[PDB]
Amino acid sequence: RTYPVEIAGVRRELPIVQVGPGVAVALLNLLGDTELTEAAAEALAKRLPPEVEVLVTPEVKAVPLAHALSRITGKPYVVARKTEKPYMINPVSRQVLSITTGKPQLLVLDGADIPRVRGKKVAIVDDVVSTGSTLAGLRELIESVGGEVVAVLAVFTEGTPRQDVVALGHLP
Amino acid sequence: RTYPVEIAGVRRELPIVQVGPGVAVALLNLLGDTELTEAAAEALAKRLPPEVEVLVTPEVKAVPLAHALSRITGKPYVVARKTEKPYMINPVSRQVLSITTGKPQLLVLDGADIPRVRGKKVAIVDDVVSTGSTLAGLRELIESVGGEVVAVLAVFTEGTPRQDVVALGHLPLF
Amino acid sequence: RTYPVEIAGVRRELPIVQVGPGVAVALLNLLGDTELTEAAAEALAKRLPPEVEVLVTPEVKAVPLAHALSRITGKPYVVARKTEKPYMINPVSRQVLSITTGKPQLLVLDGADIPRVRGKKVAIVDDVVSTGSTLAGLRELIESVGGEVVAVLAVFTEGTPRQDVVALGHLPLF
Amino acid sequence: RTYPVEIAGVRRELPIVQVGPGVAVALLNLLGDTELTEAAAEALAKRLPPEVEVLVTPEVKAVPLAHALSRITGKPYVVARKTEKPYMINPVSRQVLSITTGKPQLLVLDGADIPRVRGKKVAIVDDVVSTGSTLAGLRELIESVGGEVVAVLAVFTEGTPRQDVVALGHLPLF
Amino acid sequence: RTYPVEIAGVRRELPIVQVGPGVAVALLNLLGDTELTEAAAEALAKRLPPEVEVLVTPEVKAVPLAHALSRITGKPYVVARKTEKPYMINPVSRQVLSITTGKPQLLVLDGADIPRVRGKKVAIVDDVVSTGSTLAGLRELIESVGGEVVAVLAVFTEGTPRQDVVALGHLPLF
Amino acid sequence: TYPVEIAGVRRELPIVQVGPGVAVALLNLLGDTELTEAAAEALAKRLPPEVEVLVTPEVKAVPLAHALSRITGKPYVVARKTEKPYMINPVSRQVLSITTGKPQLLVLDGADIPRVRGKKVAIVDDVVSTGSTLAGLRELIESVGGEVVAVLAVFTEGTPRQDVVALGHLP
Repeated sequence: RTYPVEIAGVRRELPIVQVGPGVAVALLNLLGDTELTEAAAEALAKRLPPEVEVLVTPEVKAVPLAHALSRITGKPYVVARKTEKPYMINPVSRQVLSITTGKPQLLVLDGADIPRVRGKKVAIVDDVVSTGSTLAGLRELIESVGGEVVAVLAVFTEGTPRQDVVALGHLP
Repeated sequence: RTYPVEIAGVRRELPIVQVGPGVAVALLNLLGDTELTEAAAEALAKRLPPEVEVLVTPEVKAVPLAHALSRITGKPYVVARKTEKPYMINPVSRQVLSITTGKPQLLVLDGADIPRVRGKKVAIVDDVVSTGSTLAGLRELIESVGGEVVAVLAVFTEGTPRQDVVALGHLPLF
Repeated sequence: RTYPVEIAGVRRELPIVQVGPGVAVALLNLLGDTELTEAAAEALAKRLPPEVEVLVTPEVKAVPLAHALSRITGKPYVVARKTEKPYMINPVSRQVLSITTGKPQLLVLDGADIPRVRGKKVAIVDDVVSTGSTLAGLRELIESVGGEVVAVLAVFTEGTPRQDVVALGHLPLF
Repeated sequence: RTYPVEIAGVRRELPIVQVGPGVAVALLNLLGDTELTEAAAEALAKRLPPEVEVLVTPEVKAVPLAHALSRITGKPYVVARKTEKPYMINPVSRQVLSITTGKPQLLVLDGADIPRVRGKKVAIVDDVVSTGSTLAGLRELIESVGGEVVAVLAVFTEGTPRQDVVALGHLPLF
Repeated sequence: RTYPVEIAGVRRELPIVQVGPGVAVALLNLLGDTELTEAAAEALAKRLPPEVEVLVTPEVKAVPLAHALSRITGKPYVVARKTEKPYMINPVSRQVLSITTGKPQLLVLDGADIPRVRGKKVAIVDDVVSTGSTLAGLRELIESVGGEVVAVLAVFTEGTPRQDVVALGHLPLF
Repeated sequence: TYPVEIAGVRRELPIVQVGPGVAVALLNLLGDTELTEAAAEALAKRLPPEVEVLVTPEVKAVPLAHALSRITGKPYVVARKTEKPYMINPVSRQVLSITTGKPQLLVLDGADIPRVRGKKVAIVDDVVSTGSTLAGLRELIESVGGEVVAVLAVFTEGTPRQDVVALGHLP
């Protein structure tokens, strides 16, 4: 049915979704929930290890997180995408860098974004850091681009990965 | 090379791509850019008709704007997508709405968002209204739901405003 | 996935649930939707003969259409229920009028609403006229009490009446 | 026998019953009574705090009250029920949220309705407030969603103020 | 000792019965007078103001008047009594409402009759409307319950009464 | 409770004991303009032409006898269960009485006595059960000067040893 969560005094009741069949897998949904998104951003900002330089987030529903967390902390963010995007082999998102992921997936940073991360202490930022699957792939992408991953932050964790995170909560 | 725009005292040199025959407009990418997004939203916030009750966009580079517009305006926002998104045919983002487009496109509202937009004075917000071949279909998805588009907002118009708009500048085609 | 419909101006995308193993629907309820209720009621009031003196609905969630139709038109409305609803074996209400249905169900008229029906010309009001498994029974309480049914009004139908229905539109399967 | 009252220029003599054993309670039934209903709605709409954005009621007999109040205030209403309601098992009225309440009851709030309560300042509307455990329960339900209760309305407070309702009259116990 | 009178062109000789010789009550009886009741009711029907929904008479000799008036006019009528009548504190004639009067009497609407009066435009019907206590008694009983008295119909008036009327003539006391 | 039919018109006349017992279903014609009109036109077929005048007792039978009187075109007369306003002063003539097993003690108002004395009479009522009034009334109509050729009604109740070729029956 539905799963209780609250972040910094904002209460919600997430719908349990099936990707893994039957289990208690809460759906997080920042796209269109401004009040959740800032309450997450305020609470995650104060966990942000001091002087960190650049935030990095993969596609879907963390860009309102990263923006709002970017706003609070005066620090840029970068959106890697789950695919190569319109106008990439072009002068507009010029020279995309790609790598795979174990469960077929393909994380990519715009070439225009590599100079904001290279040489920098990177904080990876995601709405949910789940199995630890795309995370390892993401980290090596950044480390092949120049970047030093210092801190990973999220709204929630889910299950038991090989990489540690800074979340408020945890979802089964 | 690199077109110079000024948006609420924000100089950004936006990179130029040719989608038509030779003609070329700069692509706003509001994703990496925390400063432009908040410049634009504060600007656009002043020009929202007070009687607007909810903001709408498509998923891509623009949702930084609708969020920033929602924060300052107090009014919620709703994100249409180019497809039924992963975890949309699942027991969760269920019963999605769908239409098609004359430009190569498709525009979906999630079923779980029809309960805002229903009977509501809607304002479309996008990063750039191009042809706005997307824009036509957005009004037909919104109106589908029971929605009442009373505004159409963007950081930029391009070519000219295809149906009735107010924005923050117009973009040429190099 | 969804079915568009409309009533005098008011268009809605209605989700396609399923009740049983075969068919789907289009789901309609008037409960938290004021505007569709209002637009339903005035439109149906144009199709009310003046000879109807009272309006009978069987449970929620048609009561907002019954409430509104009564107001615009001026004539009373009566809510039949699925059970002996309280406080109805007491000095307040007593002596409910039951009847079978099939579906496995009861249709009850409060004792104090036989006077609102007895001697009178009656219009059944409902949201959707599905089969009418909860309708011919309705008739045979109205008829028992004293009322004589001269009109079925629903927002919607599913095949065509079975028992003749003035309805604002029609709804397929899947 | 029966207890008199008047509500906003409408006179009624309302019957008595065993709610508690001896303590004999006035019965207020806005079902079927459009005039008492609509006279109440108008005189409670003037009392409404303007920053209330949505109305919520437990079951009938307040959906006449609440729809009416949606009409005249021009803002949505939502309807909790005593059970998960058909649409129940095949989820479209999906993922319903429940809370128990210690005078044997579920209050349940349909899943389609949480995008309407969430982030919204809310007012409860009842026909008759007394226990204050159903209402405290409803507060627990609303708050669950992301909602904020900022006001309680009713026709009649009864006994004495537990939670501080903004009523029209007030009832004794007989 | 007799009072001649012409009522809608029917001639009668009313007996003059003792209040006391001087103050001479001339009494009309309709119990058994088919020609007069029909004439009087056909004459008052052309005089019924057309917002009227229901007719209410006090107990006694006035019901052929009310009957004959409901029939040609096409709306119901109610008969208040002077005492508790058989089968009242039961599930039959459930829960009569009361009030006393000055001039020697008590007045009682059967509970099964308040649904036919509640929220309606009532016309009072009597054979002879006279002083005040009995009419004002019936007025307060009507409006207790939720009726609005919008007319007072009668064969005669008498004195020049405490309330205001449409009638076929007027009676002194000699 | 006990559902009925009177030439179309259907009703649920509700339960209350005068019997032990059982559960008796009151008619009151005072409520219902349609039923009365339905039972009066349906009782209007039954009348003999030998009837020239209708007589009742107080209860719920004056709407009936009125409508019946309207369509047949013959008078009706009402007798009263008890005393009425100013019944020893001039307006309301004096009793003829009988004391039944039922707690009852009945009267007529001889204002009407010229309308009966010499004419052929018929009784109408809303229920006939024990027939408490019946012989008494009939003796009052003897006492005056009229012959009772018939005892019409809406409803027979029980199995009245009287000839009440009615419209229907109740337990």
